[PDB]
Amino acid sequence: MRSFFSFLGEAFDGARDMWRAYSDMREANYIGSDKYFHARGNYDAAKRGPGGVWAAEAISDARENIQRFFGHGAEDSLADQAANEWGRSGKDPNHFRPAGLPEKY
Amino acid sequence: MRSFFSFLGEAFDGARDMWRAYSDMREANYIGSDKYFHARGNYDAAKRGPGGVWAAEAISDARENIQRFFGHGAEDSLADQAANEWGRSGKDPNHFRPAGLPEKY
Amino acid sequence: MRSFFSFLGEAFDGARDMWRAYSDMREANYIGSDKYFHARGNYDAAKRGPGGVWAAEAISDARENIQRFFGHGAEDSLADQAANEWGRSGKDPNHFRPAGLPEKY
Amino acid sequence: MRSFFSFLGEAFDGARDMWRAYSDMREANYIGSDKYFHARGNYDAAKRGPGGVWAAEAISDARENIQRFFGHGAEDSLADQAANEWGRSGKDPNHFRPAGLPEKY
Repeated sequence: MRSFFSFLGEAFDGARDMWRAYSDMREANYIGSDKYFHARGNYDAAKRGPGGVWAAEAISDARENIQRFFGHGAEDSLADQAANEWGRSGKDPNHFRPAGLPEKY
Repeated sequence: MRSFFSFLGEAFDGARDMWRAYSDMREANYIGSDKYFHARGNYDAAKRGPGGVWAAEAISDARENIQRFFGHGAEDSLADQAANEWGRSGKDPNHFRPAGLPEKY
Repeated sequence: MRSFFSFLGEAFDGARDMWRAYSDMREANYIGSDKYFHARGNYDAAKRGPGGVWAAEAISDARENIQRFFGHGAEDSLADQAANEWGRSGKDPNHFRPAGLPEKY
Repeated sequence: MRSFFSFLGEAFDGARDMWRAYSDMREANYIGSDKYFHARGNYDAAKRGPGGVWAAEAISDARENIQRFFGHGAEDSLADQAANEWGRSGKDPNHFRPAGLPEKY
């Protein structure tokens, strides 16, 4: 049962990382930080393992869905995917860090 | 969703912890280590949080069921439960440790 | 492990039901129907069992959090919570149904 | 999030189906029915979808592990693997049904 429960643990820790990215983005209320939190969320989940990568993909897709329900432009979403996959691929999320974002984020 | 995914992450980390106690038990093949591994498994799972406590219970109940199917004694079962609850409530599982059980257990 | 996997199966059927209510809401694009869809989603999930009730609460909380991020009004939020609880408790969601909402919803 | 929660639901309904195979085996206390329940359990789980196939594999492997712990003939374990895979692949589990097994199983 090791890998069975391991993969589920990864997925739910990953889900937790994604929600924490969102939660931080909300708290930070910081202009131009969207892409950084997109990347950091996916990066964090991915680090958990295949379960996490899986969760990140599903949740990124869901967030894109909700975002345009509220009027997100199609080109904007694409730029967001780029950030998602950049972090999910394990590349440094700080690439998208806006000047002056507090270090706890 | 933080507490939703956290609980689930806890349940599955705990489930992994319980299975790891079984696999360690099987590998150690150490006569009279039964109660230690029961306590340890429950202790480790409970340490995860409310989800781990929940999984420790479910899996302890399941293990009892299995053992009985294979001819485990009613009395030996009651002793197992006492070890389960000992660990699950945060008491040191080493209380039941046989001296000279390899330290990797 | 029956009740363990059952509660988990109920949580995830319920999570699916909540999401289906959102998907339908977005597809229906029907003014004044959101109260119906909140009640329906919560109703369907609660129907699953204790696991669904639990997932419904978590996701209603999640949805409120997200809508508020995008500018949702205070009174509307409290009305939304009222529709959530109404459905979750077994009361008929069709109470809020806009006459003229397509039958497939 | 549909497919995400969908896969999870399948795995937990699959897990539940596997446990019920075991519970039915325990209740039936019926000589020569071991293969039938292995087959039926895997067949039931597989029917839930991909997530169920996944749970069935995991749980069969775990069941074999445990059975061997209490002593199980190697030709029997191989025969059990065949039954598992027969059912998981969707073939009629009644292929393995012993004469006289109550039709509620």
